Amino acid sequence: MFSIRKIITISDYVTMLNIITGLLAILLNSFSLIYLSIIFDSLDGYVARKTGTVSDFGAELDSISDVVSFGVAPAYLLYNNFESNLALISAIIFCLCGALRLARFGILNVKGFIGLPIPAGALLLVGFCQLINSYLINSILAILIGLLMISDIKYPKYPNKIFIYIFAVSLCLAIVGIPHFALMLCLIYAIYGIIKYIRG
Amino acid sequence: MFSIRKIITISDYVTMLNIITGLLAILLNSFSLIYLSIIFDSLDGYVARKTGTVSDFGAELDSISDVVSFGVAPAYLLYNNFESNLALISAIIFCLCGALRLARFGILNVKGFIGLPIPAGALLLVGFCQLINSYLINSILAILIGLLMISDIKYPKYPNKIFIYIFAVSLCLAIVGIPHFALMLCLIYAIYGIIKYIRGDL
Ligand SMILES: CCCCCCCC/C=C/CCCCCCCC(=O)OC[C@H](O)CO
Ligand SMILES: CCCCCCCC/C=C/CCCCCCCC(=O)OC[C@H](O)CO
Ligand SMILES: CCCCCCCC/C=C/CCCCCCCC(=O)OC[C@H](O)CO
Ligand SMILES: CCCCCCCC/C=C\CCCCCCCC(=O)OC[C@H](O)CO
Ligand SMILES: CCCCCCCC/C=C\CCCCCCCC(=O)OC[C@H](O)CO
Ligand SMILES: CCCCCCCC/C=C\CCCCCCCC(=O)OC[C@H](O)CO
Ligand SMILES: [Ca+2]
Ligand SMILES: [Ca+2]
Ligand SMILES: [Cl-]
Ligand SMILES: [Cl-]
Ligand SMILES: [Cl-]
Ligand SMILES: [Cl-]
Ligand SMILES: [Mg+2]
Ligand SMILES: [Mg+2]
Ligand code: NA
Ligand code: NA
Repeated sequence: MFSIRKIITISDYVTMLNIITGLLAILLNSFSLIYLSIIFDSLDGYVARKTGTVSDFGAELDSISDVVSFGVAPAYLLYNNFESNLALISAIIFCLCGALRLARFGILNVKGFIGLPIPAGALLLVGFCQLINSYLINSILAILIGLLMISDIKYPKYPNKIFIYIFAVSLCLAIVGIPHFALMLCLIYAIYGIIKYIRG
Repeated sequence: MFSIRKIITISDYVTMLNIITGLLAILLNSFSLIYLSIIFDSLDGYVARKTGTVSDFGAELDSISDVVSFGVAPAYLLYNNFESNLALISAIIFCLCGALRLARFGILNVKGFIGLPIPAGALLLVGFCQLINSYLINSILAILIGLLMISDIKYPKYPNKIFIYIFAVSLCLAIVGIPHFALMLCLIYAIYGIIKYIRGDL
């Protein structure tokens, strides 16, 4: 008897792949698997709305996967690959800002985002932890990226299919070892949110 | 810039504390911080009802803290301290069964618990990881607990002061290195559900 098998759907199958990849990045110390987790997290919602398998269980499961993949894993990667007392303070602040902004997203039903979304925060931190070899610098970004995440800066979701693929190609290049394009499209998407907010 | 400061209550800070210790358990590779997490997870609720700060922003943050403290960390503490191709396969199944039953707990407003609760499943795996020094036994227990956590075995929630006090007393003993009493309680509480699932229906 496992009645939980009744509410599991095809979209939840992709979400569990997103959980596995996020937890595997923690266990295997892989920055690359975080890039695979962004591909999954940007797809399972599209997969849900395509097969009609949208559910509150899948929505809750969608954010549980964000916790593992884009909240704990990037904080772990930052500390495990930059062992310091500065980085430990920053990994905590980064993870707490992820939990807080995911608790806000859980009670909201808006098209866009309130504050920088947690996948864009992970891609920034992880991509910065892959290109910069600095305990001090990467710790300041994590705190900066964290404060962006619990802010009121509105960000657009526009999950139109071409936008996902364009984002995903850079993630495919990021997985194989060139995150410069994944990081370029993220820093542009980040400051774009700033300007549209400061402009009004 | 931070309208999140308006919706954060005093009980949320106890949840913020449970996130810090659960994450410090992963980073510092600490079995003891999981036991301190189970105490925090028992009180952030209690504070919320006691101080009337029950909120959907706090219920969300409550589930988020369970993933870090009792989903990822027991899986990490298992694989890290028992590195093998198999503690990897079991820690994945454990953390996956935790996410499935936490996503079900979110859609359900039932009085008790459907399946073994994730703090109890974590304590069982964590307490066993401290007592049994075997890649094999701890990997199987993760399977059995994981299957228990996604099962339909109804587990009761009786969060009164006296009950929370007894469990937290043993958890303090687990914090300082004697987890045999929180382990014995969690074994009794786990099998108690299997008996009541078997003995009666309604
Ligand atoms: C309001 C704030 C409340 C916050 C309350 C939570 C307190 C956080 C405790 C952290 C202890 C961390 C233990 C430090 C372990 C450091 C291990 C280490 O590696 O440091 C050595 C260095 O990296 C070699 O160069
Ligand atoms: C309540 C939560 C806040 C945290 C409360 C604790 C405050 C931390 C104080 C540290 C100073 C202790 C004196 C040691 C000086 C720092 C040592 C150091 O900076 O590095 C270590 C050295 O490099 C070898 O690893
Ligand atoms: C229903 C069947 C499922 C449940 C069956 C599993 C329960 C069996 C008990 C296991 C713990 C016994 C541990 C025996 C050894 C403990 C003493 C010891 O060596 O501890 C090491 C030391 O504490 C290092 O810190
Ligand atoms: C898994 C992707 C599935 C899609 C297939 C696409 C091809 C790319 C495959 C593997 C990329 C390499 C993975 C990198 C694994 C490295 C593990 C690690 O330990 O990371 C070291 C890092 O440098 C910390 O310092
Ligand atoms: C469009 C005409 C009007 C604007 C004209 C201005 C030129 C803008 C274009 C590029 C600027 C360079 C931006 C940074 C590009 C870095 C690309 C790179 O170096 O990637 C190498 C790869 O990562 C190996 O590992
Ligand atoms: C049904 C679940 C499948 C698993 C079966 C559960 C029942 C096994 C009970 C105890 C095993 C303890 C024996 C294995 C460990 C030796 C005892 C021990 O931990 O000693 C400490 C170690 O030698 C130094 O740290
Ligand atoms: Ca998603
Ligand atoms: Ca709680
Ligand atoms: Cl949001
Ligand atoms: Cl988010
Ligand atoms: Cl439940
Ligand atoms: Cl639970
Ligand atoms: Mg997700
Ligand atoms: Mg919790
Ligand atoms: Na779904
Ligand atoms: Na609250």
